[PDB]
Amino acid sequence: VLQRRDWENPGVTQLNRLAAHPPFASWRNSEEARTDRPSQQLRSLNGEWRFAWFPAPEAVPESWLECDLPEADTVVVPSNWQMHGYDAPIYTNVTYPITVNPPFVPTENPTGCYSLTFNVDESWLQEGQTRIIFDGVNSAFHLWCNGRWVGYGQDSRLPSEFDLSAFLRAGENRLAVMVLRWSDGSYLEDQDMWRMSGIFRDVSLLHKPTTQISDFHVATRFNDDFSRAVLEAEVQMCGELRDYLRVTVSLWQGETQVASGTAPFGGEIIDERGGYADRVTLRLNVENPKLWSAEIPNLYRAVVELHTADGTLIEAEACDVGFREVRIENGLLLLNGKPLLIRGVNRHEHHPLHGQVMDEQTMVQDILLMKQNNFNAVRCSHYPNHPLWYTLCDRYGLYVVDEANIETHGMVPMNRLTDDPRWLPAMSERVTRMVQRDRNHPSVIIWSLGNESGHGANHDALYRWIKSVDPSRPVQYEGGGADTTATDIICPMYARVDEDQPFPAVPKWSIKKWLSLPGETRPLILCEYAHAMGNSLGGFAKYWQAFRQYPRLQGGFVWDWVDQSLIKYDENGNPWSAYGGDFGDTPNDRQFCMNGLVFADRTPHPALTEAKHQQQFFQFRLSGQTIEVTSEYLFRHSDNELLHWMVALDGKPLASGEVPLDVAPQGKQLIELPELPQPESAGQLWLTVRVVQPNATAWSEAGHISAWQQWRLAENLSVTLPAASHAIPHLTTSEMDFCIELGNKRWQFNRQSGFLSQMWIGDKKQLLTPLRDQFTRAPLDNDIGVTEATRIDPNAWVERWKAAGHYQAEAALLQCTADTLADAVLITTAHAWQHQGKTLFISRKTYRIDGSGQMAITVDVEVASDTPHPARIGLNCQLAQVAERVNWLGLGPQENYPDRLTAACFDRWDLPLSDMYTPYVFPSENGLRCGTRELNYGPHQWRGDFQFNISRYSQQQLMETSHRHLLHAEEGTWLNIDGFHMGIGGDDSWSPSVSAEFQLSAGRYHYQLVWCQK
Amino acid sequence: GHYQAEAALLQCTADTLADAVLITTAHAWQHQGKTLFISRKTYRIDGSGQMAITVDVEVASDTPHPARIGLNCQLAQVAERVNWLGLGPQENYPDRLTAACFDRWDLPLSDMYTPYVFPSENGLRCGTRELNYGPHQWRGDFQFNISRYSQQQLMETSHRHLLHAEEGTWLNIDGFHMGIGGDDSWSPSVSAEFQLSAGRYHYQLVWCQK
Ligand SMILES: CC(C)S[C@@H]1O[C@H](CO)[C@H](O)[C@H](O)[C@H]1O
Ligand SMILES: [Mg+2]
Ligand SMILES: [Mg+2]
Ligand code: NA
Ligand code: NA
Ligand code: NA
Ligand code: NA
Repeated sequence: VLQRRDWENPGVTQLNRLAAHPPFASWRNSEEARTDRPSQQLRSLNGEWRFAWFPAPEAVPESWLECDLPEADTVVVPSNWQMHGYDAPIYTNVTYPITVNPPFVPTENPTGCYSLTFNVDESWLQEGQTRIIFDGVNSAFHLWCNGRWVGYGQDSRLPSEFDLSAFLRAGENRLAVMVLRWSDGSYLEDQDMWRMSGIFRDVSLLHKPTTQISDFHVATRFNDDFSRAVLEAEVQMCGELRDYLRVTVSLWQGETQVASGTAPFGGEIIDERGGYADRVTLRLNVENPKLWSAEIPNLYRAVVELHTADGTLIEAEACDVGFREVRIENGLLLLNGKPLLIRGVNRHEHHPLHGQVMDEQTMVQDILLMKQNNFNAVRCSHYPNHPLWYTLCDRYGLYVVDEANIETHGMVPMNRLTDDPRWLPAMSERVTRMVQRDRNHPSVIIWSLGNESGHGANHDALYRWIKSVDPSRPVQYEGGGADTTATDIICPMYARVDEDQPFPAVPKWSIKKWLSLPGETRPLILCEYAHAMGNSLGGFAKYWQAFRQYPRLQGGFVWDWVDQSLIKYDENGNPWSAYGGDFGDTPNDRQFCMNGLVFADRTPHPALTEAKHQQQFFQFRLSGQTIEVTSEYLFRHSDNELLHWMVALDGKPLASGEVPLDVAPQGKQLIELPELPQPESAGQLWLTVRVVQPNATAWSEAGHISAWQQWRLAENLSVTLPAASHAIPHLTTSEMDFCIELGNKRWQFNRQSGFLSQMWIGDKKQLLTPLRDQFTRAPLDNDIGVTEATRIDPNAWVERWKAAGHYQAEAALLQCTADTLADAVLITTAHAWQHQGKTLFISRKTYRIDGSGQMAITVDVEVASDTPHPARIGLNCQLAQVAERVNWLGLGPQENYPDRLTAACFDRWDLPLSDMYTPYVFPSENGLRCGTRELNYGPHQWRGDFQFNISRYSQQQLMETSHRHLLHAEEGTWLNIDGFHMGIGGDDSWSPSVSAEFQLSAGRYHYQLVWCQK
Repeated sequence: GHYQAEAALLQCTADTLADAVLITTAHAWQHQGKTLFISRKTYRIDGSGQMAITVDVEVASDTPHPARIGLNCQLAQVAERVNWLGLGPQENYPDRLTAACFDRWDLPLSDMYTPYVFPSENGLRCGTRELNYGPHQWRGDFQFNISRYSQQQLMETSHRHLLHAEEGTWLNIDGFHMGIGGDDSWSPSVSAEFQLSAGRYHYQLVWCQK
């Protein structure tokens, strides 16, 4: 066993492991099978096991086989032993966490010894078969029962089952499991995620009778209009064949039995030697089947009864059946004859406290949030999931891409193993045993051959295997250029909408271009797009405009759902979010483990609302007073929807109403708005519509908003000249300052710096740091990319800004004058920002302080055309006051940026100061709000047309601090007011991704602000 | 009412600074009670004889995007040559300027007019940083056309041969000019990125004599 290193042999992936099959429970009562109640024949060993850690399997004491080690501790199972602290979890993206020397792994190979002492009743051993099921063991294990070696298993993400019948005794038994962290299986498990280990999914014991249902497959086929279906059920048995044996497959809609078939064993002739005597195929007619989709997840219950002709039950198995057809026709992916639009997300199995152990609550939380945010699909990135996931997807309604546990990203080249026939056996089992397990789940609509393993001949073989075995689902795979002979769907990752990326051998064409390449006919659905790392999803709207305009652009899966951050604790025992390198793990890929739409605790990032808005199922158009509503449902009518509409003048409500929605799938409804009264006062009328769900569903609460849109209506421009003031501001001059006085107010301009350095209301300072131009931002993850101090990526935005001296450019004064006017004082300034003799930016300003106390600031900036376009053009200052609330007229309520503001609505928003900061785990520029006409904070009011963020954290602190938990609130409030701000990008996070129309390239910029007190 | 809108003065003030005079104006263009455009300008005249013009325009969001945002006047001078640092030498528009090259161009006045058989706005040059004509020089970042025909005559005249040189020279200087389109000529064809929809517009000029 130590002799024979099976964990270093890709030719050995298991020993004595039983055949894979769909979920079993071996009910002995038909009614219990029908209702899906617990089964007495299926026991959970999810309790406290004994555990001990060793640096290598050579260090495991032989005594551990027969007896418990006193050194061992008592730990919860399922678990990852890294989450218990026995050794460290490693975060690496591409580079393998071990030396690349297949089939070999390190001699120092962390070994987890699990054991359990448990009871078996005599009744389980008198007759029949007792098997143990390990749903998940990472990454390879040897199993012993009562001292005796049972078997061995690889593949971390599929159940391993072993017959214990001959090993057990009635009463006290002991299981011993030696789990190896590293194996030859690790070479095929190089997914971009925390590398962990252990018995991390359910362990169970299953009792089956000797004469048993050993396998069953459910197929549903349809006539052209889906008014007729045949359910075909192939059922296999093990045990001794007998003439009196029968199978009954019955189909149920709730408590109504809809169809039933009974036959003895003995299939039709197959070839010259006969048929399968151990198999039967039952076929049931179903008239006007209720069809399954993510829109309406209609399910039936199939009960599979093995019994005698006279009617004694032997055992029953069961599954949920969803009637649906998935096919590709004329280059379109069809579900029930209708072209899908995939509103998808990739989802890793990750919990911040429990690692890679999944639980029902977290699973359900995820589904609810997904459906609540207009997602209809999920990709199992990048392995078969916990078996309950598929059940939940079946029941709530989500389309699933089921993906084999094969990723060889770190090989050179990427297909070095997948093109090697010696690795085909190992690969084949990871595909075959997934299909055998999951093939009865209606939620699974597409099979995937794995991820980032290049394109090798093994892919082509395994592609064809699934096509033979299961014609009911398309097979996709992205490796080796996303349009190879091993995929039914063009499935690129991070291909852009309009921009080609012509990498040699594996180009990523513009998705619109890819579709029409000579000879290309297939549908395109991105397996990964819109990399949601930190402040991201810039340009998301561009994808959806394209998905909606192009039939064959059928959507994609966002990368990804949830940040893979883990909880650590400080000296005060306070929790914080950790990423790569925070466990002494090295090499690592730092914050790249965090790419989620939600935080690890399932709190949303601002990007989620942008995804919800773009993935809406109702589209809107306005013509005069008529709203046109178009449904993008393919199957359901809008029978739990009403349209609320509201017209407001600069945030002030003027009229509202509601109209029920009554839209056929793909249909249109016209809504004529009543005559709206004219406003007296100036300003812009805005129309906002919202789709509300009056009733609760299985996935949402009463009053849930599923869609919205906004339009500008009439605008009445202000022509009224403000009331003339009788006071006139007084200018006081010193060598160091221009001071302006008006009533209880004072303004101070430093003549050496050229900036407003202080402001007084009554006697009190308003500024802690003078008002100064700013052209930089604390860099986003998209700005940073894959650059490092030891290995600069000169193409990354941050590195371009640094090398050009944007971050260390010092303001030099060119002009500072003061003129007294009739009813105002005018300060005129000019500055140059230079780096090593090169003039980067020029800023020319006037400040006009009139008798009404208002300060008008006009700013005109020049940006050298050959310097990298700047992150922002605006001002910043540190205010002295900390106020409770922030009130603004502009886009909100949530964080929004120029290329991620479609979700935001224009209105009057009022939030606590803390909501104006986004707690990204890796800190950066954040909390900006665009299209803002008025900002209110304490006694201050700023007016104009600007973008702003406001918080207790300076841009400097944000860029200097690598974790949110190390941030400290600074004195006062940092205000950044921008005339212009660069896009955030996110098409990917390892190359510049900000689109040209969102780069600040205009050369000359102008903005104006009015600063006053209310 | 774009063609018949009349200016209504909102503000006209003068200020003496240390080495300059500043004129501040604001106008509203209106049609039937509706305000289409607001123009706020400053004119800063210094000791060097330069007049700096700042222009800030508001366009009502429910009025159709205007063809241009600029200034015009009829100059008394008739000069032989037009000299400019900008895109040329030929007529060019925002959606048709890729062929034009940035350089120093010098043409006879009649080359700054394009004799389309059916007369319309014509002879614009974009991306112009400096324009010279007779005793005048304009600097900034603007589009212009210059000819002996007013926009009014061009629009009222159906055939090129019926046009007559007006007294002096008509100068149109635009901070912004709408695309010309052409995908077809029977439905609107100016693409959205070339429509003047920004709502608020800024441009600046310096008028002087060399
Ligand atoms: C060139 C590398 C950045 S590969 C890139 O890394 C990402 C990091 O989140 C994801 O894992 C993507 O799937 C992968 O293609
Ligand atoms: Mg092996
Ligand atoms: Mg990878
Ligand atoms: Na489409
Ligand atoms: Na990642
Ligand atoms: Na930082
Ligand atoms: Na004409």
